Amino acid sequence: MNPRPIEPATEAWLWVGVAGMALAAIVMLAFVKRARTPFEESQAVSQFFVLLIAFGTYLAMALGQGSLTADDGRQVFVSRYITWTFTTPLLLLGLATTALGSPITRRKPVVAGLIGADIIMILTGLVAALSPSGSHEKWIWYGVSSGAFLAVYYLICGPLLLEARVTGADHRRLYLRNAVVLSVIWFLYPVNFLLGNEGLGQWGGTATTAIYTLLDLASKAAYGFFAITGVRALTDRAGAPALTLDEAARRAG
Amino acid sequence: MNPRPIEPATEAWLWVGVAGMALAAIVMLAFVKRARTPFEESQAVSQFFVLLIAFGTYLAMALGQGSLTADDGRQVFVSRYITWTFTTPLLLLGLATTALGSPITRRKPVVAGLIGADIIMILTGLVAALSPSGSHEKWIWYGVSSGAFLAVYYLICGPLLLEARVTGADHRRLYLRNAVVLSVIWFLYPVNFLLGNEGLGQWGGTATTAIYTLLDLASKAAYGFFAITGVRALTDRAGAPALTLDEAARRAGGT
Amino acid sequence: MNPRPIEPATEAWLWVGVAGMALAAIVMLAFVKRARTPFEESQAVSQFFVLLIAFGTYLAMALGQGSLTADDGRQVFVSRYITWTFTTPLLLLGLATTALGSPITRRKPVVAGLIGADIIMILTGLVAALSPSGSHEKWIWYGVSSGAFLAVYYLICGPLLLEARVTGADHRRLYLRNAVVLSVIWFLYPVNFLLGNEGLGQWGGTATTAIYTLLDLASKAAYGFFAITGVRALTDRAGAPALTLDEAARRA
Ligand SMILES: *C/C=C(C)/C=C/C=C(C)/C=C/C1=C(C)CCCC1(C)C
Ligand SMILES: *C/C=C(C)/C=C/C=C(C)/C=C/C1=C(C)CCCC1(C)C
Ligand SMILES: *C/C=C(C)/C=C/C=C(C)/C=C/C1=C(C)CCCC1(C)C
Ligand SMILES: CCCCCCCC/C=C/CCCCCCCC(=O)O
Ligand SMILES: CCCCCCCC/C=C\CCCCCCCC(=O)O
Ligand SMILES: CCCCCCCC/C=C\CCCCCCCC(=O)O
Ligand SMILES: CCCCCCCC/C=C\CCCCCCCC(=O)O
Ligand SMILES: CCCCCCCC/C=C\CCCCCCCC(=O)O
Ligand SMILES: CCCCCCCC/C=C\CCCCCCCC(=O)O
Ligand SMILES: CCCCCCCC/C=C\CCCCCCCC(=O)O
Ligand SMILES: CCCCCCCC/C=C\CCCCCCCC(=O)O
Ligand SMILES: CCCCCCCC/C=C\CCCCCCCC(=O)O
Ligand SMILES: CCCCCCCC/C=C\CCCCCCCC(=O)O
Ligand SMILES: CCCCCCCC/C=C\CCCCCCCC(=O)O
Ligand SMILES: CCCCCCCC/C=C\CCCCCCCC(=O)O
Ligand SMILES: CCCCCCCC/C=C\CCCCCCCC(=O)O
Ligand SMILES: CCCCCCCC/C=C\CCCCCCCC(=O)O
Ligand SMILES: CCCCCCCC/C=C\CCCCCCCC(=O)O
Ligand SMILES: CCCCCCCC/C=C\CCCCCCCC(=O)O
Ligand SMILES: CCCCCCCC/C=C\CCCCCCCC(=O)O
Ligand SMILES: CCCCCCCC/C=C\CCCCCCCC(=O)O
Ligand SMILES: CCCCCCCC/C=C\CCCCCCCC(=O)O
Ligand SMILES: CCCCCCCC/C=C\CCCCCCCC(=O)O
Ligand SMILES: [Cl-]
Ligand SMILES: [Cl-]
Ligand SMILES: [Cl-]
Repeated sequence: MNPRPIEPATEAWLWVGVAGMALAAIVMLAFVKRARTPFEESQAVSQFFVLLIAFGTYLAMALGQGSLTADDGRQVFVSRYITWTFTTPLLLLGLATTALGSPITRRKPVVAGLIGADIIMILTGLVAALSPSGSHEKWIWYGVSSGAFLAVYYLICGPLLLEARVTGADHRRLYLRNAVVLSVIWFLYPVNFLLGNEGLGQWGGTATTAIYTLLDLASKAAYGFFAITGVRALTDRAGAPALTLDEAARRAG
Repeated sequence: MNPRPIEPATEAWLWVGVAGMALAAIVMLAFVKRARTPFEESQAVSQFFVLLIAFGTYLAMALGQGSLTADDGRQVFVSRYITWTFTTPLLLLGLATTALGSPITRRKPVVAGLIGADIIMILTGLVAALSPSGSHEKWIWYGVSSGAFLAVYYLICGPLLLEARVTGADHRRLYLRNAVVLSVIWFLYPVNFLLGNEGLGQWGGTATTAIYTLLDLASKAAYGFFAITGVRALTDRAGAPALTLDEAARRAGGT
Repeated sequence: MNPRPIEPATEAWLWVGVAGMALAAIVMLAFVKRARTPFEESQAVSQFFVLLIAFGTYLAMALGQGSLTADDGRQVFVSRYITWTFTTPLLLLGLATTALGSPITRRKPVVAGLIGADIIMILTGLVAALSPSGSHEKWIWYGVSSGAFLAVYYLICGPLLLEARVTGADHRRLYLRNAVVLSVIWFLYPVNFLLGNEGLGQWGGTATTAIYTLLDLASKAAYGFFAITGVRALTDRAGAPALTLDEAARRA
């Protein structure tokens, strides 16, 4: 995997993604080390691996090792799609865990369907990104990926929201708070695809890479601390032990 | 991923897989929304993602984006094997939860071993499909894949069947009714590989693709609706609630 | 996937890995059949699939169908990295199952992070192996992979060890027993990477493939029977039933 040449402006935006995800992961690891309940531990570990994998994929892209040449000649950062397949289910799992508790006590096949529809969304998106410009198959997969996105929206706004009301009041508030912010940020992703050089090409590759970088920092770092502070607040309102799970394990032995 | 040329008769068989898997997945999604028990919901979304993933892989193949050329020169539809790795464990998951209930509360290692033996089968079958024609590497991996196939057969007819009767008489009948149909349909897959153009070459790639298409429609759409109506009759027999899972969550969430 | 020829001395070491992983997997399947408790059955089939997948990857490498030509010109056995991504989490699953029991009823995200950090380690190690020799990118991913290794060592020596003490004295004794032997053997893998032909190049591709074979044989076959013997001894001290789980299912 010899490093590939990148435009200076594009590589600069990728290094902003590296430094952003690295710092956010370090702070998010603190929420892991200080988790007090299984719900707080699951949410913390999920968010941390979102940032940690995102740091790796931006390091791969910045080092010129996360892109290849499509058949039409464009440069597609496939590493971004590869890790999106793993980070975006962890984000959605956080929503489903908020709505159904940790460990998941009910409606597990709707959680698996959430992850499944999301993984399909990314994978069919990669195919649309690798399809040649101006081709019908490029937008057939775009509409296929958008249909998976619509089903993720439906599960978040329909079944999973119905179960949030069943779980509890504070779980319903946190879920609605986190599901709304996530849904607004994620909506801009197909907009960048449609207008970036992975689609209609209204703006070039550097702008496309920059917007994806800012969206990734928003959906992972900014939203992650937005969500992990709501988890911590819910765990405070729920009256959690003033003890980490590790400290509770040390005293139980 | 620019579309690669495909023989017209082969492309025609791929589209009948697209139309069949697309209509089957839409109908199966109704079984998901109508689910009333955890067992009914687990079985429903499993079959739905079986049909849904099969739709996309036949779409990819029909669009000329689901195959590559092996080093020996043949055209291999690798997309089929790629999604087979995910749709065939979901089918067997349905058998596992029919024998052990949903959620699976015991014998999880035998379910993971079932899924694992199945993934090894498809993955090693891909290597045999990409190995050269008339080589020994092809039939070693064909032999390895057949070994994992026998492991699947043993787990279905052995420990899982022994566990089905422990769950109950209704779960035993459903399991034995669906496992027999599934096992008869799945046996024809290695026969097609053996005689198709990714094996000995009794028939060409068009006939091979056609047989795989029909076998996929049978094992996924035909068997899927055969199976999922069995799990609905089981819930009806056991007195299932008059409310779906969503409607039950709406009652317990409304005020 | 047409086979690419290998050095006969290298292919010889690969075929001894096929023979070793096959022989261990057949015996380990006998432990699967004899499983008496859900804990004993979880460890058995986990260790079995470790040997089985290792048999297939050495078969793929021995047949000349599991290597790659990196951009810099070297030959990398990517099949080994591909299956490492699956077998190494199963090994740590055994330790995690030893510490928390089967099924895992608590601290599930610490097992997922254990698996997650181990996967990142093998994947970033593969990227390090494919990166050109004598380049900064290779050793950037080597350090990144080494950091994921230290996370694995931290979780094993940290929260999992504390949780093994909570599960019971027999599980804590078995956990420390298998965790120390696993940790010592795994430490030798980055040593072979650093000094082998996918690193500094102290020795060529033949010695690197031979050491990985010996290391895989030791960490999977030798350790696997060392671990599964402690698993059966643990359930033996627990007075485990003389019935297998399948025999219990037939009677019930
Ligand atoms: C951290 C990464 C995140 C939150 C990624 C989000 C990606 C999406 C919501 C996907 C968007 C796409 C479509 C719905 C259509 C095709 C193009 C994609 C993949 C950008
Ligand atoms: C929907 C797809 C299904 C049910 C796939 C079934 C595939 C098999 C049962 C596998 C067959 C193979 C062998 C047992 C040996 C090697 C060739 C294969 C992969 C066709
Ligand atoms: C059966 C296979 C086993 C136990 C593999 C273990 C592999 C490791 C502990 C990984 C070692 C690596 C590093 C820590 C840094 C980069 C090079 C690696 C991948 C060999
Ligand atoms: C270049 C040297 C620095 C290394 C770069 C980053 C290395 C990646 C390290 C892995 C972090 C994994 C932490 C997982 C612990 C989870 C805690 C838990 O689950 O309770
Ligand atoms: C420290 C945590 C690291 C997390 C995992 C790292 C994620 C990136 C991993 C490697 C992605 C490589 C993608 C390259 C695909 C082929 C394109 C090419 O290089 O030619
Ligand atoms: C290449 C396409 C990849 C798609 C990945 C799909 C991920 C799995 C899809 C959904 C599985 C849903 C099955 C429900 C599991 C219920 C668990 C149970 O109770 O048994
Ligand atoms: C050219 C445009 C083609 C349009 C194709 C439409 C794509 C539909 C995508 C699949 C949605 C599947 C997800 C359904 C939710 C699962 C239900 C559940 O888990 O409970
Ligand atoms: C946007 C959500 C609905 C999904 C619809 C899928 C495709 C239509 C959306 C954008 C495509 C833009 C117009 C391009 C059509 C083909 C013209 C071309 O080949 O360049
Ligand atoms: C042109 C591409 C876009 C076309 C619109 C596609 C619409 C598909 C949207 C998803 C439907 C999801 C319904 C799933 C029902 C789940 C049942 C449940 O478990 O509650
Ligand atoms: C949410 C998006 C808001 C609007 C953002 C618009 C961005 C426009 C930026 C400049 C357009 C041209 C981009 C220059 C990149 C050239 C690189 C290339 O073409 O390969
Ligand atoms: C609430 C969600 C917020 C999402 C933030 C990301 C959306 C807006 C992103 C920035 C728009 C402008 C992009 C920068 C263009 C200049 C890049 C360049 O061409 O050099
Ligand atoms: C580091 C770059 C950040 C880019 C913008 C981040 C996008 C916004 C992310 C979420 C922050 C929350 C925004 C406002 C919360 C409103 C609360 C509510 O919805 O009730
Ligand atoms: C089971 C439902 C089946 C649905 C009907 C499927 C119809 C398939 C028909 C042929 C597909 C097109 C074949 C490609 C030929 C293109 C050559 C040309 O147009 O010149
Ligand atoms: C959203 C509804 C449809 C679901 C689609 C998701 C299922 C799988 C999608 C397509 C898989 C494509 C894999 C083919 C890549 C082969 C590589 C190649 O030929 O170059
Ligand atoms: C007909 C040729 C046979 C070749 C034999 C060699 C191939 C072996 C293939 C995989 C064996 C899979 C074993 C899986 C059973 C697991 C046991 C369990 O989970 O309880
Ligand atoms: C205990 C093992 C039971 C299984 C027995 C079947 C194993 C078959 C072994 C492989 C035969 C491969 C033949 C390759 C011939 C190579 C000769 C050459 O060209 O150099
Ligand atoms: C080669 C096989 C092609 C398969 C495609 C045709 C689809 C199969 C049609 C329906 C199968 C229904 C199976 C069980 C019927 C249940 C109806 C009922 O309960 O009354
Ligand atoms: C051509 C591929 C699509 C095939 C569609 C097959 C349609 C099968 C529809 C369901 C018929 C069964 C009615 C629902 C279950 C009733 C049986 C029962 O509850 O006991
Ligand atoms: C160096 C070439 C070796 C050739 C193969 C050697 C085979 C014998 C090796 C040891 C296997 C021991 C298996 C233990 C049998 C357990 C039987 C029991 O008590 O249930
Ligand atoms: C019983 C067997 C179980 C193990 C199955 C897995 C065996 C190994 C799987 C595939 C290894 C493929 C290695 C990559 C091939 C590179 C050749 C190339 O395409 O250039
Ligand atoms: C090349 C990939 C081959 C397939 C990889 C997947 C194989 C996994 C096999 C199953 C081992 C799992 C053992 C069951 C442990 C669960 C019970 C527990 O966690 O306590
Ligand atoms: C290509 C990058 C590969 C990344 C490896 C896989 C990453 C897995 C990371 C950890 C999984 C998230 C842990 C969350 C625990 C949830 C369990 C629960 O429901 O309580
Ligand atoms: C120069 C220093 C290099 C350091 C490399 C990276 C070190 C990583 C070490 C392990 C990090 C583990 C973090 C886990 C947090 C606590 C987990 C818990 O017990 O809940
Ligand atoms: Cl990512
Ligand atoms: Cl499929
Ligand atoms: Cl391995």
